[PDB]
This record gives sequence, C-alpha cells and structure tokens, in this order.
Amino acid sequence: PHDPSFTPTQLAARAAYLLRGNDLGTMTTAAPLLYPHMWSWDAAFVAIGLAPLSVERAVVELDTLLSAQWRNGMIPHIVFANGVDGYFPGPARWATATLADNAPRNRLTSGITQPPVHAIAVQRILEHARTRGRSTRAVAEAFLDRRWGDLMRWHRWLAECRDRNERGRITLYHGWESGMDNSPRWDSAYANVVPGKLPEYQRADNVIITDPSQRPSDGEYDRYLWLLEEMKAVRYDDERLPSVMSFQVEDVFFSAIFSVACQVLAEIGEDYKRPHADVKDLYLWAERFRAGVVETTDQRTGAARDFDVLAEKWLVTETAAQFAPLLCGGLPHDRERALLKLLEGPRFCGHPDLKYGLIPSTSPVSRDFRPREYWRGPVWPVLTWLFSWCFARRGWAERARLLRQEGLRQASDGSFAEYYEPFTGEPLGSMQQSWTAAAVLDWLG
Amino acid sequence: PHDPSFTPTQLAARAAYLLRGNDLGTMTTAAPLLYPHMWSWDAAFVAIGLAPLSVERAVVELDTLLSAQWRNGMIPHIVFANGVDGYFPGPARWATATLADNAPRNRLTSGITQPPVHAIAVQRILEHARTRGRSTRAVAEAFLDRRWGDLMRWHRWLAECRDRNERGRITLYHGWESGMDNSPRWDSAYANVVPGKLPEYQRADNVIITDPSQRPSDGEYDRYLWLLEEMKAVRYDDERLPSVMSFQVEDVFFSAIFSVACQVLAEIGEDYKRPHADVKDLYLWAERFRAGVVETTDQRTGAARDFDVLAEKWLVTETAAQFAPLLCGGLPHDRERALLKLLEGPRFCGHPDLKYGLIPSTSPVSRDFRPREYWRGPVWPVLTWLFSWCFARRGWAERARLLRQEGLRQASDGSFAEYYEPFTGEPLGSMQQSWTAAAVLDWLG
Amino acid sequence: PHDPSFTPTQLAARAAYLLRGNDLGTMTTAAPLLYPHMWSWDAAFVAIGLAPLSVERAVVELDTLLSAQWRNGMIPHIVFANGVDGYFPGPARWATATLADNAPRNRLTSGITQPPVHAIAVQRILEHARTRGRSTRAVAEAFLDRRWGDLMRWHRWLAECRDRNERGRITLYHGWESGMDNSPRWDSAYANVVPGKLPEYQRADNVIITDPSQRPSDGEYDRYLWLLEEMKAVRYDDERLPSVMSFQVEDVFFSAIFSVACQVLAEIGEDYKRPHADVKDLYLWAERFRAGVVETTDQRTGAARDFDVLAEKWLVTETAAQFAPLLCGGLPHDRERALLKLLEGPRFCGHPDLKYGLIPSTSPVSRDFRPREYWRGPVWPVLTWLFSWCFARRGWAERARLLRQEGLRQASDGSFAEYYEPFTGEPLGSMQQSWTAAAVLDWLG
Amino acid sequence: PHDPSFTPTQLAARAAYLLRGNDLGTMTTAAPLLYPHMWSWDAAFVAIGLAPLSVERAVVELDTLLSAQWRNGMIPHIVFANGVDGYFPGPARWATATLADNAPRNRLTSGITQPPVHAIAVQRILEHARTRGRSTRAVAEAFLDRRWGDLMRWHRWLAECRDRNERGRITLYHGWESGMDNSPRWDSAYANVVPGKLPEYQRADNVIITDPSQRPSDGEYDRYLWLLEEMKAVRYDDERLPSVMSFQVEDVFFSAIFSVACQVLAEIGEDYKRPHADVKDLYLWAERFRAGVVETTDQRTGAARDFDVLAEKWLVTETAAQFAPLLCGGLPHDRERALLKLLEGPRFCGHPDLKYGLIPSTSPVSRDFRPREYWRGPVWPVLTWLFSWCFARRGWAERARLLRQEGLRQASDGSFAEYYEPFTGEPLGSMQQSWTAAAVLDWLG
Repeated sequence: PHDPSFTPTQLAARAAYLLRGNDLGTMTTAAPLLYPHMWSWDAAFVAIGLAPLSVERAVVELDTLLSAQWRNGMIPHIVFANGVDGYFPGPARWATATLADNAPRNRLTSGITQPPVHAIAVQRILEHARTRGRSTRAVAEAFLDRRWGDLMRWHRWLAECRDRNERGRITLYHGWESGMDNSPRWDSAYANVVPGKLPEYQRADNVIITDPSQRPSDGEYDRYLWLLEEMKAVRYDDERLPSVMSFQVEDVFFSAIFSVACQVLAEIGEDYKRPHADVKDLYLWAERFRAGVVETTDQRTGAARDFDVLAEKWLVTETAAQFAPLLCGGLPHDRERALLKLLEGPRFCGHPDLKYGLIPSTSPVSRDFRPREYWRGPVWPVLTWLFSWCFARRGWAERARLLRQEGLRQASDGSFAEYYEPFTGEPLGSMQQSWTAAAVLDWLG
Repeated sequence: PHDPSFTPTQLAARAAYLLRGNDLGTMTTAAPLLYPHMWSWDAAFVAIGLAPLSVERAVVELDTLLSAQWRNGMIPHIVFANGVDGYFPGPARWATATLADNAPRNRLTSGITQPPVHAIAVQRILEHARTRGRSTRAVAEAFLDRRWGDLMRWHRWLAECRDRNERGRITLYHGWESGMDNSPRWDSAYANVVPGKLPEYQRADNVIITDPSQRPSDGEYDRYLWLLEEMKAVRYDDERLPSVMSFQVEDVFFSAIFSVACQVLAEIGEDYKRPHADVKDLYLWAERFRAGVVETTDQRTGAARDFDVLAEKWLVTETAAQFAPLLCGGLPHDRERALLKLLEGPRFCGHPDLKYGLIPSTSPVSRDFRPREYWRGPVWPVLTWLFSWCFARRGWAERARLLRQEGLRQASDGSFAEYYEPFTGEPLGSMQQSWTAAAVLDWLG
Repeated sequence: PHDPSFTPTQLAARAAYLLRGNDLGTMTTAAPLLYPHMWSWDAAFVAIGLAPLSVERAVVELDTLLSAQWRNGMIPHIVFANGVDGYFPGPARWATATLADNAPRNRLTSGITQPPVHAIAVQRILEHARTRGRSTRAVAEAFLDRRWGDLMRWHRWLAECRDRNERGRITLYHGWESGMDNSPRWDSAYANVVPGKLPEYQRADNVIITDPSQRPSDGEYDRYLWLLEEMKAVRYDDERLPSVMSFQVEDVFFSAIFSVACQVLAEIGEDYKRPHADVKDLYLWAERFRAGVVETTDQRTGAARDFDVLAEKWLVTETAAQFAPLLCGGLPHDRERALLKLLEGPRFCGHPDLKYGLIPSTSPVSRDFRPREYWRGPVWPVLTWLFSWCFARRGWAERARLLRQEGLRQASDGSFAEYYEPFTGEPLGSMQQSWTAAAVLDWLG
Repeated sequence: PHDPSFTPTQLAARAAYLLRGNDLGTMTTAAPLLYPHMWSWDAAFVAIGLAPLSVERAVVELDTLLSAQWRNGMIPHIVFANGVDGYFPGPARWATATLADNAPRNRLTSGITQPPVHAIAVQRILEHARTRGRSTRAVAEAFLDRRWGDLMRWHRWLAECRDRNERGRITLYHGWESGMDNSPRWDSAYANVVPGKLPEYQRADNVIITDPSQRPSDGEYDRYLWLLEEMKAVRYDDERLPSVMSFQVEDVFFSAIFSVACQVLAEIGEDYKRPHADVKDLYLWAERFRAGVVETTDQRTGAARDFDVLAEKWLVTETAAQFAPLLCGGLPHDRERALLKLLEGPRFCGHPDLKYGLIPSTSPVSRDFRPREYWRGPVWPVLTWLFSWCFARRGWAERARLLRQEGLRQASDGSFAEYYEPFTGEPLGSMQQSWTAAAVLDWLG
C-alpha cells in the first residue's frame, strides 16, 4: 500500500530464499529463466552471497566452477547445466565439446572467459569462516588446499595468454568477456566486425525479456554470434586467436579487476602459507596491471580508456568502466581527486534526475545513453557492490557506506532486478537475479 | 569465536535458506532427514514462515495439505512424499491406502489427525497479503474461495466426530494426535494399552537421532505401533474407534487450539463474506470448546487437565498443556491471574536454572521431568511461538514480547533445533527443523 | 540528499537527545518555546519516553506533576515553570494562586484539568523496571508507595466531581480540558459562548507559530479566555461551576481514556497488593465509563458522540474521537466491526490522498476538515501512539503494528513535529514536541 | 533478568541521553563527577558523538575548546568549567591564569597539551553535514572559515615546538599529555623524576573512584604534581621547558595520531579550497611524523617504541601503543604483517581469557599487566573506536568491523564505562564516560 518496501530482515530473508531457489544442486543459475546455467563471474558473486548462509555451500559453488576450468587454465564464462535448454547460444552452438582440445571432459562450457572476481569471493568466504569456529575454518582451508593451484593457473592464464606483450592489460576476443555485452565501450570495435556466412539462429533471450528496449538488437547478436564462428574455425586455440579474430580489445575494467584480484589472492597466499613463488608472481601481476590501467588514463580527469588492438586506437566513451583506476589504485593524488569528482558530479552519481545516488552504467549526459538498454545506461546492483567493496578496500569508508546505503534503498522493493532504470527506479532485465540477491546478502549478512 | 550468535538479518536469511532447502516442490518436509515428509501442524507453521517470503508459495503449502484431506474432513497428520523412505511408520505400515475408505486417492497419508492450527496460518497469510498489494491479495482471496469449504469440513469433522457427546473437548485415539508424542500427560493412559501380537518392526527415528536420551523408548513405540493395529483392524472407520481403541483421551491443549482456530476462522469468514451459517457454526464451536477447556481447570491454579475417557479420570500432570486456558480465554479473572502466576513462577518460566525465560514442556520440578527427552522437559520453539502469538491476541503485549525476545535469543545460534535443553541451551532433536525456522521468520518477517 | 530520513538508531538517539534537551531539571517542557512548561498529559507521555532511558527520571516526572495536584484531587493541565514567560494565558491570567483555594501552595498551576493517561505511563514505567533488575524495580515500587493514594484521589475526583450524575462520562468546562482545543467537536457548544467584558490580552502562541493556518483564530481565543473569566468569578469552586459555565460538554474520548486508565490502574493494584477497596472502586469505574462511552454510539456504525450538557444535545462530528469505544471496549460485536470499518475506510485511514496510513484528527471528507489547522485535520503522532497501544491491548496485534510502522515512517524525518499535514506530510505546529519524541522512544525503546 | 543488555536502538538512545546530560551549555564534561570539565581529546570524541545528533552543537563543542587555545597555538588538555570544584589539580594548582603569558584571558585552562585527534572530529562532522543538506553544510563550512587558522596554528605548534629537532616525533613533558597517565610506557622515565619540596595536596580522583586498584597510586601522583611545579617555575615558557623538566619523552602513539590528523586535515583543506601553503605544510607533517613513527619500530615485529629523551633510551614496553604504526601507515609490508600478527595473537586480542576480541591497554602476558589499574591492562572503548576508525581508513574493512562489533557487544550493558576489566568485562573507572557514549553513537549513528 503506502510503502512497498521490505525491512532489512524481510529483505535478507527473501534474498536467501531467492538464492536457494536458483540452486540446481551444486550450481546456482544466474537467474531463473533468462540465464538458466552457471555464469563465471555471477558464480563468484553467488559464492559471496552464500558465505553468510553456508560456508560449505559457497565452497561447493566455486568447486563446481573450477571443475569446469580448461586445461590451459581458462575459466569459461558459462558452465551449462545438463539437459537444460532455453539459453542461446547453448552447448551445440559453441561446440567446445567437439572442437576445443582444452575444454573439460566432464562439463559442457562456453569457449570464452569473464572477469576474475573469483579471488574476492574467496576472501569473503575466508572472512566469514573465521567468524564461525574451527570446523568451518577447516572447510574453507581445505578448499584452499584443493584449489589454490587452480586459482593460480587461472590468474597465470590471464597474465600469460591474454597479456602476451606484457602490457598490463587483458585482451578480450569477445564483448561478452567484459561482462558488459552491449556497452558503448565496444561499439566502434564491433563496427569492424563483418559477418560472413552466419549459420541461421533464433534468439532465446528476447523470448524471455520481450521488451526490445531492454536487450541488445538483432544486429548486435549477429556480431556476437559471428565471433563464435571465428573461434570455432580455429578450434578455440589460444595461439591462433590473434591472427583470426575480428574483435580484439584491451579491457581496462577487467584489467583493474585483475590487479585487485591478484593482490587479494596474494594476501590470501601469505596468510595461509601458500608457495612463496606464487605469492611473488601474484604481486608482480597486481603491480603490472595496476600500471597498465594507469597508462590508459585521461590526463585531466583520470578516466581510464579501453584500447582497440586492431584499430590501434584508444576507445573514449562515458561508461562506468572509466572508473577502473579507483578499483585498483595507482593514479597520482591530483588525478584521482579529479576522477572521484567526475564520479560524484553531474555526469554520473550526482546527475540531478537520478532516483538513487548510484553509478549508471553509461553517463546520462552521453549521447550513447539509453535509460532501459542493458549496459547503455541502467544502474546495476552488481556494480554498486563491486565499487562499494573496492572503495572500502581503498580506505574510503564513507564513500563505500553511501553506495551501500543507496544500493539497499534501491533493492528494498524485493524485485532483485538485474538492473534498474536510473530515473524512475523501474526494475529491468530479469527479476530474481542471483548476483543482485548476493549483493544484498553481503551488505546485510 | 567470542560470540557464536547471528545478527537478526543473518538469522532471518539462514531461516529462509533452511525453509527453501526443505521444499520438495509443493510440500516442505518438517525436517531434512528425521521427518522427510509433510506433517499437518508443521505445515501450518511452514505456511506461516513462508508468508513473508512468498504468499503464493505459502498458499501452495496449505493447498498441498488440504488435497490430502480425507473424505469425511479429517486432515491426516502425515502426507507422505512419493518414493521417500527413512521414516517409520511409513505408508506400508499405515495401509490407509488399502484399508481406509475415506483416505484420498491421490495422496499417501497417515490414519490419525493433529491439532487445528491451520486457521492461524491462514490469518497470517491474509495479513501479509494485505500489506503486499492487489495482486497478492487476489492470490490469498482466491485461496479462500478454493478452500473455505475444506477448512469448514475440517473444523466440522473435529466438532462432530471427535466431540460426539458435545463436551467441548477433542478426543484423541493416539498420543501422536496431540503433537506431544511422549508427554507425561499420556503415561497413565498408555499404561492401559496392552499390545497383542504386534507385527515385527524396526525403528527409523533413533537411527537418525542416535542419543537414546532424546527420543521415546522402545516400550513406548510398541504402544504407539499397537494402536495402529487397532485402527487398521476396523479400517479406520470413525464409528468403530470408540468400541475398539485402547487409548481414548480428551486433549485440553488441542481443544484450546481448536477454540482459538474456530474464532480466527470465524473472523476471516466475516471479513471475506463467507456464508453466515458457517461463521455462526464457527462461533458456536469457539464458545463450546472454550467452555470445555475451562471445565477441566483446577480450582486453585486454573491449570487445565486432560481426561482419560476409558479410565474416566482427570489426568493431572505438570506440562505446558496446563496453560491451555491462557490460549483460548474463559477463566474467571482471579483464576487466570493464578494461572499466569504458575506460568511465570519457579515451576515454569521463572525456574532459577533456566538458560532462557521460556516455557519448558514439562516442569523442571515435576518428577516426570527429563531435560533431554522430547516432550518430557525440553523447551520447544514451536510452543514459544504459539504462546507468544496467542498472548498477543489476548492483549498481553508485553508478555508476548518477552516470550518472542527470549525465543529469538535462544534461536540466535542458527541451529534451528527441534527443541532445546532447558538448562544448558544445547540444541536437541533434529537440527534444521522447519517450524523452528518459521517461528523465527514470523518473529522477524 | 536522495533520502533525508533517519535510521532507527539515529532516530532513537535524536529523540532521546531532544527529550533531555527539554528537561528543566525535574520537569520537561512540552515543546522548547511554544509550550515552555509542563502540561499534564504531555507529562504522562514524557514519562513513557523516559522509561527506556531512565526509570528514576521517568518517576521524577510524574512526581513533579503530582506535587502540583489540587487538594481535591484534580491534576491541573499546566504546571508552570518558575520565572518562565512566553505562554499565554500564563499564571497571572489564571490567578489560581490567589483565587483557587484548592490549588497547591508550592506550584503555579492552571485551573482546569486534562485527560487521565497517567496510569498508562505508570504501567510502561513498571514494565521497563521489571526488565531492569532489583534496584530499578525498587525505584518503581517506591514510587507506587509514595503516589498510589494521589493517583486514587485523581481518579476519584474525575469519577465523583466530573461525573456528578453517575452517567459514566466526564464533563468538561473548557475545550482545553479535552486536549483537542479547536476540535470541530466543540464548535456548536462554543457558538453559544458569548463573551461579555473580556480583559485585554495579547496572544503568544501565534508569535511562535506565525502561520495563521496552523493555530486557532482570534475569535476562538476570545471564547477560550472568556471561560477563564467565568471560572475565576467563582474561585474555581467545583460546586459552583455547573451553574455559571457557558461551556459544559461530556467528552466521550476523555471518558474512554478514563475507563482504560481505571482498568490499567486496577491491574497494577492487584499486582502490587494495593488496598482491595481501591482496586474494587477502580474496576467499578472502568466498567461505568466503558458503558457510558458505549451509550453514546450510533447503533449502526458504533461511532461515539460527545454530548452538550447545556443544549442537552448529542454532538455529531467526524473526528478521531468517534473511535473512543475502540480504546475501552464494550461495544456489541457487530457495532465494533462497523466502527473498525469506518476507521480503516475512505473517511479516515483509507482516504486515498493520505501520505501515511494514519488517523487524521478530522475526517478529510468532513465539511469541517482543514489540513493544517491544529485539531481540524492534521495527523497527530500522540494519537497514533495512543491508538496503537490501546489497539495492542485489545489484542489487535496487526492493527497496532501497522499504526506503529506508519507512525515511525512519518517520524523518520527527525522533526518530531507536533502534527503533520495529512496529504503532504509537512511537519506542522511546533518542532521538537516532547510527546512526539516519546512516542518514537516507546515504539523503539 | 536473563539478558541485561540493551538493543541497538535502546543503546543509541541512552548514549545520546547521557551526552546531553553531561552538557553544561557550550561544553560537555568528560564524566559527570570524576572529570567535571572539558578535556581536550574527550572534546574531540564528544564532537564526534554529537555529529549524528546535532551538527550545530558538535560545532559548538570544538568552538569552545578552540576558544581556550593558547596564544602560541597549544590546545591545553583541560578547559575548566567556571565555578566547578571536585577535580584536582584544579585551576588554583596550575596557576596558568597568572603564570602563563600564553594562556587565554577568557578561559581557565591547564598548562599542558593532549593528542591532536581534533581533525578526525572535523572530518566526522563534515561527513554528517554533507548527508543533511544545504543548511547544515553551511554550518560546518562556516566553522571551517572561523577555525581553519586555529587548527593550523594547533598543528604548527606541535610540529614546531614539540618537535624542535625535526625528528618526526612529538615530545611530551608530562605523562598526562599522552592520555595514558599511568601507562607502563612511562614507568622508567618517571622513576628518574625525583620530587623536591612538593606543596601539600589532597587527591579528589580517589574520593570518587574509591577502589584503589582502579587509579594511580599516591607515589605516582607525587610525581605528576612535581612536574607541575617544574613547569610553573618557568611560567610554562616553551623555550625553557627542555632545560628544567625532569620528564621528557617522545610519544610514538601521539606522533602517529598527529600524522593521521595532518593527512586528514590536508584532505579537508583540498576539499574546501584552503590556502595551498597550509595543505602543503600539512602533507609535509603527515609524512614527517609517519616516518618518525616508523623509525622507532622493531625491524622484525614492527612494534613502535617510545623514546626517553633524557636517558637517550628507547622505551620497550608491551602496551597498545606498540601498534601506533598501524594507525598512520608507512611500515614495510613484511613488518606490518608481523605487527598485525602481534595485535591479533595471544599477547593481545587473541589472548584466550579475554571476554571480548578487543585490544587491552597492556598485554595480559606483560609483567606490568594489572587487569583493573587504569592504563595498565583494562580495555578502553575510546581506543577501540580509534583503532577501528583508523583501521577502516587503511582499507582493513573486516578488521575494523570486528573491533566495532566487539566494542558494541561490550558497551551493550549501557554502563558507558571509562574502561572494562579485560577478562570479566566488569565496568571500571567512571560510569557515564562521555567518550564511551560517543564511540557508541558513532558506531550506530
């Protein structure tokens, strides 16, 4: 009636209820119907949301993801649930099971990767487990014994195979690998993608989300799906992608995440007496990718740019990815103040028409802005959580607190929406999105 | 470490996580392994715990229970999950599917009943739904349209077939129907139960709860199972039970619950324009069973007595059932003050060695008291919730608040135990008990 | 910013801060400037607000008020702070210090009374005290020893001298005695108050509240001050008032409060072994005023009417006072259901334009409704509190909870306003009103 | 009863109640009786406690303290309340009003200083103000205009006159200047303080705190009062003190606080466009005292040592002061990990007998440990607050949260004790200590 919002305990309960309801047994779908499988960075956030509920189950979630890790160390961005249809492109379209020599034998996966937030989830599990007593600590420590080597191979694959020239930035061969499918970041790179004979297909996502304004266009999907054909043609061989892919970009937000994840994992390695050589490698990558992020930055505002490897051009756009350097640190004092000022001012969090004091995925004042259209504008709870947690790690306690507070206010409708209209607060995308519930559980758990 | 307790939001989240994890699809088990099926009054409490999470799902829970209602209106106390073993006595032992003309054709059920808390659950669903907007109200109202007639037949079966002499008290033919299997209330009646040739059997409950001190003895189970043979021999025919059952008691706590449920359902019937004749019948039963409860009461303390129909003897014991008249009202002012004084004084809630200010199932100062032994002493969260809610309905706001507060303190370990040791607070019985989580969700939802 | 509301902990802190700030030492002013003295029922609510902060200091507040009790038992509605100006009519205008033979020697007081909510304060103090342990229980019990007789003398003067005919309704000689100075309730009785030669005066209330739309008019104050002259002329003699006063009305809301207070004080007397004859009188008065209230109600809707004793005429108006019978009980079942339907429906809490689900002081559909004008429309937090507490005492747990939740939502701005605009929620009247903070403290304390 | 703790809302309310109760008008006493005046760093913490209640009043508190600032910039550690006795040494014993040419004309003050936590208060005021809207931001910004110069003069006197050699550590001439009067830190410097003819005196502190185990000894007060005589003899002349004082120590904890304060005030200056030269000085001092602190640490464990300037000797003791470098930063990575391991291990927060996971003022395994004796062992809520806030500023979000959670658990008794027994949790020292309430208000405000 007069106020449709939930109290903190009611909201925490519905968040946990949601998360258990998306559990298939050993994996959690990223949403009920739109994403009926395990997505890689979603699964790290699900593990974070599970840690206040069951350390054992949170560990299971990462165990399931890491059991799908490729032989060369890549964590694919989708681990498909057996027998489940309703997401396209599904296992048959990817054909990694028949074409990818490195794909796991016991799991169906996609053929591309996604950002390495996984060490952050590991840290949250360890922190929860240390508050829960000896037996729970044992569970978390046993997971480190089992999986430390796999997490290293994951970070090592990114540093060695997606940063071949040691530039300190991660090359993507698909926009899906950024986690921001249709970001304006990738428009000029996608304009150079020219599909050949693209095998017929039928989208599934817009059968579930029928409002065309909330999802990418058919033309975008044509390009998404053609890049799959380019990878398939070389059997997903790492060595051949630089020669054949029509899409090759350095992703500065992915890179900043990687810098933070390496430092987090390095600290975990020290605390739990992992091999010194590993910790040394992790610190080395943390510093290399921090520097690689800073090298992209605008000299006036500190804003980070992506880089189009094929066009050899800095990609200048007005999305939340510009704030990559706030995540990993490294800007000189004066430029970081400039970047925080851009973040808080009227092009982003301080825009006068915003319902909440939150970061829109694209600036409302950019010509690229579309208030409903996926990564072209809407406010994403997963980004609110990531910025808030990284800001607290920088020591910006009040800044982190304000993002968390506004994020809880936006989530208090209980829709657990994928993303929200920046001006009206209308829930968009899939309802009951697992990583939105997990953001809420962490903020309250 | 220094404090093992959960915060209110953490506790609400783990409670909801638990409840969803016990959901088989359309029914919720009463516990993970000890009770791997739907129990009747457990299911009313599960519906209460689900109402803050999903009005639709709470309604489903009662729909599933009412679809197992017998043709004469009895709600059996177990609706068995198809294919599930591990509880004894299971469907084969009861044989209601082959012997009971009134048993439903599409469900496997037990052959006995359990207390009618169901209207209370309906009230909580309606109250939640009225705070959630038109579409949710529609869901709750549609359930009333579908099931009002079935709830009436349920109350009518109790009033007509378990109160044949219109004494205002409910006759039980099995201690399991009281929900307090091994209460000292039933010891002298069970002493008159003499098993004949009892078919061989093997207990399942104490394979799961192996500590013999927490469950009934083998001798008790021999008597529990023999009464099944007496019912089976007459094909569970209502008309023949008075002639053949070795166990026939009037249960004053069940009766007080029934008086309250009739009044609650009558009020619901008025609010939602149900047939006047039904509402009139409900008020008539509410008054008859209130009076029947008061007639049992001790002239000095107000304590309610059960009645052994076969022995024609008042059953005088010191259990929490003595406080039946506080639930339904009706004592003269002076005797209700006496009864509250007994409740709060040193034989019950004010006993000096109690960890919490809560009602033990048997008085610690009774010779019958056993601190670990099921209904012989332990503190039960389900009873804390029922007394607290009934006390608030009497207008005793502070008394209800204090019970709720102590109950949340006891539950804050997150074990969601079936019952608790009264002195040490050790969790006993099954962990992850659904109606304990539901008590917590209601108190916080 | 985006959300200027306070959290529960911030709101509780600021409420306590305010209350201590209005403390002159042994008395708390009702507001900092508009009401710079102790008012009688404000003092009862202040004591309720202090009980979670300090039982000792809550007890002092009632001790101070009763030290001003008149020799015949009347508690005057204002106890003036020594040396403080700024409220008119002040002590020189009342002249009780020289005219009133019953007024106390050691305090400057007014010459009229106010509603007897004091017993409710005493109950809240006792409930807090019993949760604080032995030393604090001693404080509250010693207060009962010191002041039980004065509280009896208070209730007895009401029953004997303001209900001379034993009608079970309290007679008032001034609208100020109802606490609802300019309620539409009193308009037709005030229209027959014809002031003669009224000594010159200058208002102070509208120097502090300058917006004329929020206070009574000059013409209304002329009548308020004239009744003062009629009282002074007979030296405030109880025996003379019914022959000279141009204003004589039976106040059904005051009467309902009195019935509740007697029942509450009777129960306290039974708990703490007070004289039997006092408890017996108290129960007798509770019943007599319960019936007197019921006698006034519309036999269809249950709405309570005031009565103009001089016109010998029932006063039919649409204010919150119509709901008096919900406070004290006693209506036939059908009549009370109809009155609840009036409360919850579109003439009161269900009005579609209300910002909160709260009771407006006057029905928005009434010809008399003024959304800003004191008791002619605004929502009063003190009434929300009283209705919610009385509702919980009737056993209407959800109705009480709903009012409390909306009241806290309304108070969450931290203005602690005297009253609020019903449609926009604008804080009106005085800011920093002591009984608004006390309502918040109790709902959260 | 069973649980005598307060809820968060009750605790926040009582904390605010206490703080307003210790307000004399423009200053708040540090305790009601033991410290019946304004102390300098207590006033900083009081301002922090007031910021959620009233930015205007928080600003008044710092205005009052700075109105007592000495002409050379020193903030004295006591500003005496006019006409109040009961603390010794009082203003007649200090005689700054006649001896001290730099002492203010309008205030009676002490003649020594205390740690510069004031900038942190200013930051908390500003953060609260920016969440309250335009009018409240104006108040806080107008305070910065009025008082920026006085805060600069404060930091500059510390840097120029208590660090004459530019060593990056603050020199003290009295143990009272450290805030840790009887810390084992100062025992070996005090052993070389040989009082000559000391004028007769009578302690007041141990009339109010009568238990001798909780306060310093007579022999210790003889030395505290003797240093007073040495100061008075040179009329508190900065230029003369290093030639006469029998007590001269570099205080590494005070020094760390100073480095943090300079960095915090530098950032404030950048945000509010203060003179560039001031911000530059402030950053220079932050760095210089950061390094001065690091210079003192054990190269293996990181523990910070004080320095006795007269003995020319590092002071090695096991108190909470060893953790100074965690506040300001600057340690090499390995050294800081070792110091954190010392903090969390069995010599401090990990000691197995501690009731709470909190930092004891002296290590329980130290020969010097006394569990009741002021700074020789007890747990101090003001230190918990300072460590938790500085930890959060380092980006150690979980470490800060853990301290805050345990601090609130400890404070939940509502005693607001000065300090607590580390093993049993007994409240010790003064009850109703203003900076203990302020820590609670901030952690919940």
